[PDB]
Amino acid sequence: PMFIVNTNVPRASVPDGFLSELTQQLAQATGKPPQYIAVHVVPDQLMAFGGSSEPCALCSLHSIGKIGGAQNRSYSKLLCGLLAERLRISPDRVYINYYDMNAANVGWNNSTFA
Amino acid sequence: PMFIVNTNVPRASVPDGFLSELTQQLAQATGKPPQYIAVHVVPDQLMAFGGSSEPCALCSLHSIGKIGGAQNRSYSKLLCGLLAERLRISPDRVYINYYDMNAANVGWNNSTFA
Amino acid sequence: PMFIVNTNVPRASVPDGFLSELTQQLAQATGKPPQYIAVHVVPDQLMAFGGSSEPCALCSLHSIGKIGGAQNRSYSKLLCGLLAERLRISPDRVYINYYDMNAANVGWNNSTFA
Ligand SMILES: *C(=S)NCc1cccnc1
Ligand SMILES: *C(=S)NCc1cccnc1
Ligand SMILES: *C(=S)NCc1cccnc1
Repeated sequence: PMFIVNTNVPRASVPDGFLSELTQQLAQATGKPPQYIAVHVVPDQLMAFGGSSEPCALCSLHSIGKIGGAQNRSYSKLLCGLLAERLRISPDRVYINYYDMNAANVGWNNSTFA
Repeated sequence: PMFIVNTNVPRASVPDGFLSELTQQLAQATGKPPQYIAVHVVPDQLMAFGGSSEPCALCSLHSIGKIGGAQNRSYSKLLCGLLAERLRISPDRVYINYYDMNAANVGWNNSTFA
Repeated sequence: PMFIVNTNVPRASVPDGFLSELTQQLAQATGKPPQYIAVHVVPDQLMAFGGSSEPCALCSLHSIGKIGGAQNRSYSKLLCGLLAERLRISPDRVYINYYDMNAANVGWNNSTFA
């Protein structure tokens, strides 16, 4: 699993523990060891959401499996909660695109997971 | 709909009003209300297109529906036209990836759109 | 084909010529002309892999075809090798997401491909 957040929140507003918190929470949510989880936060972005430049986030969650209708609804609550508390983003200004990756289409360690 | 532009054009070259213009032009193109539209512009990027560092862009349009053969041609004309007029990027140094997202795979406000 | 690498290594760690090399090597690997190859390198990112901040990368390769089981293994070996030799990123701290794009879903030069 790989989680990416793109936001107009300033860099100084991103807590130093946020990547570790996300790692850990996503391990619990997906049932995967934290070692497998990658997280990426991109602050200071030129963005608008609904025509407004109030705090917002455009995010992606990729996983080989563990993606689906009910799971994604659950992830949205987890992730909106974390973004709300730690980045002070309203949950209605967050989009999360979910990608169920085929193992043959994820490279790692000189090969793929297939 | 969510539109992202990644470009090597410098930040000072992005006009005031660009994000608003994109929002408005996308609302017209897609028929979706501007409240649901997100736009994200990322200048000053280390990029090459065709081995050259002349102005270029790599973009993405995600939408739940409103993606398809003729629609995407229309969008490419619109969006390359904006990049050319506003950012002075040649249309032949732009790629736009189009993604027709399943509503179950788009999270927003503590749920998905399914 | 379009290749994007996001990394926590610093910009000064990216060697002169890296985007050229990537262009060249990807042309060789995909068989596509270099003119159509786009590369994008994003250093100095706020990242974690497995909860560690040691050098890592999150990458994407998009191509209209030339994506598949064996191909992707080959590309992973290539690209992990480059990131290791050039950017001193361990291969086991790189993920590469591969995307086989439908030509109708790729915009370029005011239109889309087929
Ligand atoms: C998230 S995409 N993790 C990739 C992965 C999956 C299974 C085992 N190891 C890494
Ligand atoms: C762009 S991805 N807008 C989101 C959306 C689209 C259609 C219906 N509801 C939300
Ligand atoms: C990479 S996505 N290159 C795009 C492309 C592919 C084939 C022919 N022309 C452009």
